[PDB]
Amino acid sequence: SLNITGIQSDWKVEKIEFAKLTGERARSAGANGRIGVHGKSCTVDIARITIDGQTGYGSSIHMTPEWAEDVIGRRLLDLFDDRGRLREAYRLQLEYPVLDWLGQRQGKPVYDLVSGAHLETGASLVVPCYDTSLYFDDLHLADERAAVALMQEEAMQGYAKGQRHFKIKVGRGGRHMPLWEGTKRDIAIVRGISEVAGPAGKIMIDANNAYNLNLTKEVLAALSDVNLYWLEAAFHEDEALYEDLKEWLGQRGQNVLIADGEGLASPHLIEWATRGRVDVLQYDIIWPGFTHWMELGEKLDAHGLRSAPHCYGNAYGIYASGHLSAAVRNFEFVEYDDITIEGMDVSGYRIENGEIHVPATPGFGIVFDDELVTYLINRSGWSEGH
Ligand SMILES: [Mg+2]
Ligand SMILES: [Mg+2]
Repeated sequence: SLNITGIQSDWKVEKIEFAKLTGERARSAGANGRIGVHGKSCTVDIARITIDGQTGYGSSIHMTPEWAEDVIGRRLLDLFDDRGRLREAYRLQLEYPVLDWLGQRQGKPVYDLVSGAHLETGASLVVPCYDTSLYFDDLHLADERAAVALMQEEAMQGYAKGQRHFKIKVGRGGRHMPLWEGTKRDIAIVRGISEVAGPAGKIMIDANNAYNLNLTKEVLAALSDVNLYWLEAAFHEDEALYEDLKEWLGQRGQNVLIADGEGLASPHLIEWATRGRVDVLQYDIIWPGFTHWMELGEKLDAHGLRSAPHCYGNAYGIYASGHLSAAVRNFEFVEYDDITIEGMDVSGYRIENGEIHVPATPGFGIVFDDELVTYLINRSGWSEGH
């Protein structure tokens, strides 16, 4: 659904440059259900592409100097297929710098270039978001009251910044705490954060597969008074288990969506979703990526299914995810982590009242510090072309 009618055939890839940018998230992220402390440090691998004397920037992965050497000289148009879709071989390495480039050259935000029927030209793009940063930051505290207070204060930091919806890590009893104790702590923490967000705040819980079906049912029942919007990764996806869970929720009149799709997903997950076992699909916004998601999102829309791309671990993906919502009707939320990357100015985006306002400026609306990136390319990155 990309508009590529205005791409001249004389337009060629002149130069490809690469650098890793670094920074930090606002608050160090602790453990989750399956692994240890995530930390405070953040990076974003970036490529700067030069086509017809103009540059575009974006996320770039799986690219080597040798790989990029072979792309120099090519016509932009030959990277696309007739259908208007960037070819598979170029997506992970180049889709973002290319889309940004196209927006810069055409003077349009990417969302305008990939817009679908549900967003009419000229209207501001405002997308729902949630605060994804509520990890197991309480583990060093033995006292439940203190643990709840600490997690409430973390949610409040988000609320103070304009967040209204919160995704809370649960599954403490899977690995990090004794089973029963950790499960009681999960419940106390979720109720606690519920009180910060208030009755209109959507609460998501993510167990990172630390539960089984019966632990999940115990937790859902305990939280029947919380405004639980969705349950994510209760346990590794399994059609029989989710069918059972959906029937149990149905009998209770408990309206909680099932979300899944991150990491090494079941190859049949979308099929299970079309049969009604899973409601929200969560493939990563970087890999498989944006071009993949535009196609997938249309398919899911047709099936009446929901999209919520995963973004954790790459600040750039937050902003990409925002633009993707213009192409996907049943887009749910931007997964938001508060991160400062040196040289990557995202002040064009704003969080207000549980939504992220996407700027109407060209490409992805992110302003990279050209001189800093030039320095980093020299210092530790690389360059192909001239
Ligand atoms: Mg998750
Ligand atoms: Mg899963």
